[PDB]
Amino acid sequence: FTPNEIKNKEFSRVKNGLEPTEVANFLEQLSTEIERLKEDKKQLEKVIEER
Amino acid sequence: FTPNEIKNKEFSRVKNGLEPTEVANFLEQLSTEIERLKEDKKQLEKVIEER
Repeated sequence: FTPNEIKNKEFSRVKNGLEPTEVANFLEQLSTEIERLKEDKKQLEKVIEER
Repeated sequence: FTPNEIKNKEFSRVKNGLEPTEVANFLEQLSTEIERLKEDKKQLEKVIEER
């Protein structure tokens, strides 16, 4: 679930489906959250490796 | 982004849009990834606190 995968995530198109841009904007928020949590983990691992 | 916030997010419906179940299933996968990363952080924080 990398940002490039999430940001290039295609879904089947159907009659009466979900608004594509609303979904994309929410997926961007979730990808950003994942990326930030990974950064947070690396910072904690840095604290551990240096102590 | 709690699991229930992600799963309960509503999207408008439009003439031609994204398949709703495909989207729901992908959002569930992203929520799982987020929860796992939060758990990883908590584990690392506990290692640091225990010293």
